[PDB]
Amino acid sequence: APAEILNGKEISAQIRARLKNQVTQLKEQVPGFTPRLAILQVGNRDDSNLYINVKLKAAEEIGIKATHIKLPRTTTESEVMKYITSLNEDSTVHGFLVQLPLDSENSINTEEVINAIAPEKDVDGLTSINAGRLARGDLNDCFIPCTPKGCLELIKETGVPIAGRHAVVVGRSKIVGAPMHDLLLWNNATVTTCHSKTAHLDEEVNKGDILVVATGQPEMVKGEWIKPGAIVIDCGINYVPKVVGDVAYDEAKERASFITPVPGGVGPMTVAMLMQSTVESAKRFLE
Amino acid sequence: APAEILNGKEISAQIRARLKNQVTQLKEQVPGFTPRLAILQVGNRDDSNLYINVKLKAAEEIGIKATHIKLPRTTTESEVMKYITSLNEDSTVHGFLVQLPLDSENSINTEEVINAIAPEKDVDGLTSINAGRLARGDLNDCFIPCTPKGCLELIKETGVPIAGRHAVVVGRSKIVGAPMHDLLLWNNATVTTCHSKTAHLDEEVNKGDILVVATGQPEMVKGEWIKPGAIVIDCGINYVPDDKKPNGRKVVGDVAYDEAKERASFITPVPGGVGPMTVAMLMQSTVESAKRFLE
Ligand SMILES: NC(=O)c1ccc[n+]([C@@H]2O[C@H](COP(=O)([O-])OP(=O)(O)OC[C@H]3O[C@@H](n4cnc5c(N)ncnc54)[C@H](OP(=O)(O)O)[C@@H]3O)[C@@H](O)[C@H]2O)c1
Ligand SMILES: NC(=O)c1ccc[n+]([C@@H]2O[C@H](COP(=O)([O-])OP(=O)(O)OC[C@H]3O[C@@H](n4cnc5c(N)ncnc54)[C@H](OP(=O)(O)O)[C@@H]3O)[C@@H](O)[C@H]2O)c1
Ligand SMILES: Nc1nc2c(c(=O)[nH]1)N1C(=O)N(c3ccc(C(=O)N[C@@H](CCC(=O)O)C(=O)O)cc3)C[C@H]1CN2
Repeated sequence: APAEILNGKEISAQIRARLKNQVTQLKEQVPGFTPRLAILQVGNRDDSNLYINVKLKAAEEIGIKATHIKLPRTTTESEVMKYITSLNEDSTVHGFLVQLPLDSENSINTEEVINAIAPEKDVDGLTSINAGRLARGDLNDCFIPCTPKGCLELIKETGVPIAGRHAVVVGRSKIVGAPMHDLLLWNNATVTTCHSKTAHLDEEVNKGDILVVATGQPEMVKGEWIKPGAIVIDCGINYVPKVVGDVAYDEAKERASFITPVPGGVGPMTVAMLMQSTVESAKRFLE
Repeated sequence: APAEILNGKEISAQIRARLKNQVTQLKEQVPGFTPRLAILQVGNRDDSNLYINVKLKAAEEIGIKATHIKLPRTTTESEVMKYITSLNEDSTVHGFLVQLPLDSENSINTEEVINAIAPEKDVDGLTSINAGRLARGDLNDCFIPCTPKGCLELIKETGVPIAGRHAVVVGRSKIVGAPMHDLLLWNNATVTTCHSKTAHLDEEVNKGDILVVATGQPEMVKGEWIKPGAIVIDCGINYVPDDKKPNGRKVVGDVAYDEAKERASFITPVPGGVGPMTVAMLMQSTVESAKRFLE
């Protein structure tokens, strides 16, 4: 009766080992060349501090040079833009991202900041240029946001093809839900996107051969709602009376065929995909 | 109940009259100000010439200043790009579009040309930057491609709110299907997108309280498939020969209209439905661009 456990910790480790071998070979082929990632943080949130360290540690194990720039809570939009512009022009820097959410005492427009990022270095894939390419089916030449990229990879580890399947995405955020739809749609699923104004959410979820939940409501998607045999991808990271997903795992694992645990599921794959995007940016720059 | 007929010909006429009144008032409020559209053509295709005249005539009736720049077939990519760049920088020009397809004797990359358009003037809404803004929820100020804009307007003329309805889009094209999803999603429908690899397309369509079909397969979506009470938006323009018609051809939609009209509550006929909304929507987008510039 248990669903097969998609082990994001093992799978991300396989990916990071592969990338390390890729990165080793670029240094042997072009000695002294170093792929380089930069992460720009605003404020000092404890969760952002933790997530940034995980990105930095994965990078340094692969042989990527990872720079961390922490700006204080007093920072303004103009200052943030000056750094974006400097990283744009610093040719030693192949990929960079702005960690979200921004922790400033001033108003800052997240979209204007992200959209100043040079699209060739937009490893998080959150620029409108990259979003627009993904949303319209032009996957040849954009970055894809790291969380949905990781989710797509996890779905593929099942061996079950996506084409013609009815997939359901619960959530439509810029970072996960909306690009998750687009990735599923352009891999030929029939995709239903749900959100907070969706009526009869249970009956929608029950149609999902593929289910990707990204809502930030702890365990809200019950196991009864899960289609028997579904692939369940749980993007949730919620702290409770302990970390739980957006899916009620214990009840969902009896119904699903493949499921992502929390932690050890989507989380470590998000970082592996960031590193993959960083190495692609470094490879394209060598031309 | 036979379905209420959404008359695109009347509704587009109401919109064009209203925009004219809007445009008159902006000139009286801010004297000297002239909303301005530019259309850039390459070559001399007969269909493009016809479509451009219709756009220009609608614009001049509204009081929009409409510039037509027709470049010869000998034109190169570099020349086309130089014009795009000049219209980008010409501050008197609020909206512009490149009419497609381009008719040149030289190779020209249509995607690179379109994507050089400044996103703030992209009234046809096809740039990647504008598509991305629409796709991720920035409907306050992005441009919307004219066909799905027209579809959204027609849905609203019913008075039936969109929020929490299950909507179905059959088709995912850059021109119609994909931007149609985004409009529906950001008006709080739960949206299911279908395409050529969708299995059991009939049973998907049957879940649609709102249905927007844009496939180019004549009458493929049968009336049986339609959910009782649905709003049916038919984007199809498919020609079938017919000697009983003045010009020897009939137009049918992507929906089997006669069988679908018994099941739906509101439906768009073909012709006279989505089609005549097209140009009015370009003009509406042009005035939005002019209004934002006035600030
Ligand atoms: N593992 C990773 O790498 C990773 C990355 C990013 C985020 N996350 C985690 O994933 C979760 C969500 O992330 P996010 O960035 O996508 O969040 P977000 O921006 O807060 O958006 C959450 C989405 O869930 C929808 N939602 C909320 N309540 C709902 C309900 N009752 N029924 C249906 N849908 C509902 C919202 O709809 P509306 O748009 O209508 O508000 C929204 O689209 C959080 O736990 C977050 O920590 C994980
Ligand atoms: N009145 C106007 O001004 C106006 C403007 C633009 C378009 N239109 C009309 O709208 C229609 C569609 O145009 P378009 O530009 O979207 O066409 P398109 O670019 O050819 O795309 C057609 C879409 O329909 C899908 N499709 C095709 N056969 C299907 C099937 N058997 N089952 C399900 N989906 C199927 C295709 O699937 P795949 O994604 O799998 O290829 C694709 O997504 C045409 O009749 C066109 O003339 C009207
Ligand atoms: N622009 C931007 N902002 C952002 C992200 C982003 O991509 N781009 N995000 C991440 O990196 N996040 C994340 C989440 C989890 C982890 C992570 O490694 N835990 C694992 C631990 C895995 C294990 O080793 O067992 C987990 O949740 O299970 C590592 C980064 C969250 C989100 C927050 N904000």
